[PDB]
Amino acid sequence: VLSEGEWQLVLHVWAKVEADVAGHGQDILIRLFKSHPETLEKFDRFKHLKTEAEMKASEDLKKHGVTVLTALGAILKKKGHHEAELKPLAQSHATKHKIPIKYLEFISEAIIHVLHSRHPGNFGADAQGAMNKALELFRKDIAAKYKELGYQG
Ligand code: HEM
Ligand SMILES: [Cl-]
Ligand SMILES: [Cl-]
Ligand SMILES: [Cl-]
Ligand SMILES: [Cl-]
Ligand SMILES: [Cl-]
Repeated sequence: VLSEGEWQLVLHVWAKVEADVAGHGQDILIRLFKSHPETLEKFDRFKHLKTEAEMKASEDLKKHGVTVLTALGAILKKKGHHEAELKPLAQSHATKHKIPIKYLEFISEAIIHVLHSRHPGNFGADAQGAMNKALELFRKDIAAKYKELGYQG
């Protein structure tokens, strides 16, 4: 459980993110794909983009970044009461997409990296610790779900 003050820290940076969801989403996916190229394999629609320049030019890649950040944002804004949101998310990612927990760790690092880079005034040690905690809670809950659904992780 996060404290109210830790949630405030998360939601105050998140409100910066939402001034430009598309640019943020783009940076985060590209950071992910270049830090850990193997995750690109999970996307049959992206696995075919070869350079950062190509990633930057893809409109579907940008549209997908917005889908990810909007879904994560709706979860973060529940302040821990997110079970109804996780259920459909857990099902499609365990069954259809088959995404390992380890890759959720990856994108979590990408997210933290980009917020630190684009919002240092709002992402000091305290707020980064709060975001980490909030993301660990998300990954923990989706893992418990993965197992109920029959998926290893
Ligand atoms: C922050 C964590 C993530 C969130 C909130 C998220 C959210 C979503 C959402 C909302 C969709 C569309 C609806 C659905 O399929 O359920 C989706 C599709 C998808 N996601 Fe995730 N995702 C996350 C992480 C990942 C990771 C780490 C991978 C793999 C490297 C991944 C791979 C995919 C794929 C392959 C699809 C289908 C691709 C397509 O649009 O054809 N996601 N995701
Ligand atoms: Cl504001
Ligand atoms: Cl192909
Ligand atoms: Cl090709
Ligand atoms: Cl460019
Ligand atoms: Cl299926």
